[PDB]
Amino acid sequence: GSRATVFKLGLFKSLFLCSFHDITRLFKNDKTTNQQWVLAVFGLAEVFFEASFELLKKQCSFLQMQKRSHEGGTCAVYLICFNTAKSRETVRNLMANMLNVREECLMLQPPKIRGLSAALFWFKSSLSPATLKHGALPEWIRAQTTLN
Amino acid sequence: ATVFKLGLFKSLFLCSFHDITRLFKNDKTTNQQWVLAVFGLAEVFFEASFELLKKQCSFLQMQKRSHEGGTCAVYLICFNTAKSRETVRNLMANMLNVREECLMLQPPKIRGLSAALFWFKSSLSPATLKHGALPEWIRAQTTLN
Ligand SMILES: [Br-]
Ligand SMILES: [Br-]
Ligand SMILES: [Br-]
Ligand SMILES: [Br-]
Ligand SMILES: [Br-]
Ligand SMILES: [Br-]
Ligand SMILES: [Br-]
Ligand SMILES: [Br-]
Ligand SMILES: [Br-]
Ligand SMILES: [Br-]
Ligand SMILES: [Br-]
Ligand SMILES: [Br-]
Ligand SMILES: [Br-]
Repeated sequence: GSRATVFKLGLFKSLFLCSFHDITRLFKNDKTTNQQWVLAVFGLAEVFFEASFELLKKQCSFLQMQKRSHEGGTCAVYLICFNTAKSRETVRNLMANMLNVREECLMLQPPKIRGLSAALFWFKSSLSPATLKHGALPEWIRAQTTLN
Repeated sequence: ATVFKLGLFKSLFLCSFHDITRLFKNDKTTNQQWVLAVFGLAEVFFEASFELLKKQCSFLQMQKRSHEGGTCAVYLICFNTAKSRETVRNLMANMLNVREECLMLQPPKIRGLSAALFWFKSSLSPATLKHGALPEWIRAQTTLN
């Protein structure tokens, strides 16, 4: 359980300088499946962030990961494109176990696939040397960030 | 390649895997204490396994070494609950992101001075990862009575 709180949203915004709501859309039912997911994780240890990259690569067509932190806390964000569609219930169980964290430490919703500022969040992230990347960029990001 | 695994282990750790373990021929026999050797393991998984095993063990001692011939990590694990080789094999292959053929598992040789001293010597290295109190069979054979 535990979707999110004013405190988790507040920390995300203080670190990434934009709302978690501006890069995702809403799935109110925990059973609806989807290949693409946006994941935010608070209080994650570095060794598990790095191990998750190698493990997700084997079941994904695309993956982009980054992390930030300051005196108030830490937050890692993932754009995941699974080879097979999964529900929030399933992804929640997979990632809490994989990352060695409580479910309350996560926030999960599918991506906002229409909107230029939303597509530029990922394009900007792909320009950092620290970002971990795997696979070909999703067409919805490529199409909105190209043509002049 | 078992003949070559054994050779790599001795080359790196200075003694034979057979001299620090005893034999369990049946993969279903359960036991709390296990000795594990892993070949070709990545560093990030070695470190992550220390944090995950602490959660279900009363004692743990781990080491990892390498050279142009290859890499090997050795573990003395004391689980809270007794487990069979089948069960430990499945657990660790998945935890470490390696094929089961990359592991060697047997219970420890609990009687013999040279075998107890392998663990005592390992505990003196600053590189060794440790958790919990040393097993009584090691403490008793390596202390002046
Ligand atoms: Br969630
Ligand atoms: Br917000
Ligand atoms: Br919506
Ligand atoms: Br829904
Ligand atoms: Br929708
Ligand atoms: Br989508
Ligand atoms: Br935090
Ligand atoms: Br949308
Ligand atoms: Br549409
Ligand atoms: Br909009
Ligand atoms: Br921008
Ligand atoms: Br797409
Ligand atoms: Br074995």
